[PDB]
Amino acid sequence: MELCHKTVKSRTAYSKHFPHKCQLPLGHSGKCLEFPFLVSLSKTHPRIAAKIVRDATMTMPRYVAILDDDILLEKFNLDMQSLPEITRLKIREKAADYDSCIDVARKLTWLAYQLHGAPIPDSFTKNYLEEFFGPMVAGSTNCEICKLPLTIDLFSEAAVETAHKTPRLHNAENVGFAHRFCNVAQGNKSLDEFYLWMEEVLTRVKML
Amino acid sequence: MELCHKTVKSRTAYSKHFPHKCQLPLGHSGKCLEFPFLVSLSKTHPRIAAKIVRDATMTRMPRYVAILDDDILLEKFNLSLPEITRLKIREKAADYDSCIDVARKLTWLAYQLHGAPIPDSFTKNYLEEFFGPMVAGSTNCEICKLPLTIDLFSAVETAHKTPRLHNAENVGFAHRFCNVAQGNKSLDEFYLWMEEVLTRVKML
Repeated sequence: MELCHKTVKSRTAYSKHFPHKCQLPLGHSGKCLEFPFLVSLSKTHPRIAAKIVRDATMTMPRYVAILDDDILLEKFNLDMQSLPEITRLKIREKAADYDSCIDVARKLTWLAYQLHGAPIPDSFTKNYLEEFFGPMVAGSTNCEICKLPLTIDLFSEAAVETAHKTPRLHNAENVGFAHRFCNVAQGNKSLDEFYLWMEEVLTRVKML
Repeated sequence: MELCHKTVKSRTAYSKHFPHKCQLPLGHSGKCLEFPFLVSLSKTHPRIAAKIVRDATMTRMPRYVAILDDDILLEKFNLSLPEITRLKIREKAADYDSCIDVARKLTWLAYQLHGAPIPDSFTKNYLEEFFGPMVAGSTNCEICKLPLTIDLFSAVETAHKTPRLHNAENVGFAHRFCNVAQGNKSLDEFYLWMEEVLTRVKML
């Protein structure tokens, strides 16, 4: 589909200098929204919707953490040169453009409706997300590391976190959900490196 | 062997109520010392020596202090706080003797690291008495099972094979990655977890 992309009215700091964008279809029979695919979820599970937005959008916003020092200082009043080297480094480590952050939000909502125990999504949400990522398959959502089926009750606050299959890549394809344990075990390795690692370790331990 | 164990002079908070003990062999000449097996290392690798002492004795508060109850903590040590700091301090509590044991084991491991300096005869003979012959480059990640190098100590962490067990048999070194990965699982549970993970991914 083609998206609205019209500027969404906001009282956000970012909104004073940059636009939040309409994510409704270009056609669009109402008021223009940033997170339409989350409306039902916000109605049924407020903290899950909010956690999806936060993990998709925040570190300050990831699409602010990508802006250069001059723009931070002048338009947001952030003197990066004041902060110690390490916090500048970590801030940059979390950077992602605006569209990517929204993409991630969409992916995570799509995964969430396929959790065991998930609410049933309305037809708009279902069709909109399915258009992006394919048919929803009930109960298919697993830990990206564990490969264990996740239940929505886990998201209750955590025990579940947002995962990046390959380190430092913030887009729809690369994200999912993971047990806290599995997510911290993976650390700075990609999935394939992590599995390869486990394989070598076990080989070694089975020797002697 | 038989150990000195006479009180060692300290300006420490613990020492006003409990002793620091000589760990030289009983009837030693010279002054009595708590960490004799570490003086040589402290000369060339003070950071490593310091890490060994911290990991063996500390939790902020010593492990052998944290094995004492709140009443003695307010009375003897004059210490009332959040719960996830309190029981978290309780978690890693161990007897003073076990702590020193851990320090011995860690030093014995350190002298067997690739690139390790060579121990002096006192240190070598003393530690080998407790743990057996040092063999060069034998020190491996407790988890990875790969050989460790001394330059990793600029990372490496002290590992516990079984959680909640601070003794010589149970401790070793581990790459930072391997050690955080293990989290709160024993070694066997961690390997078993890996096997389940690989089994599931090979099916997909």
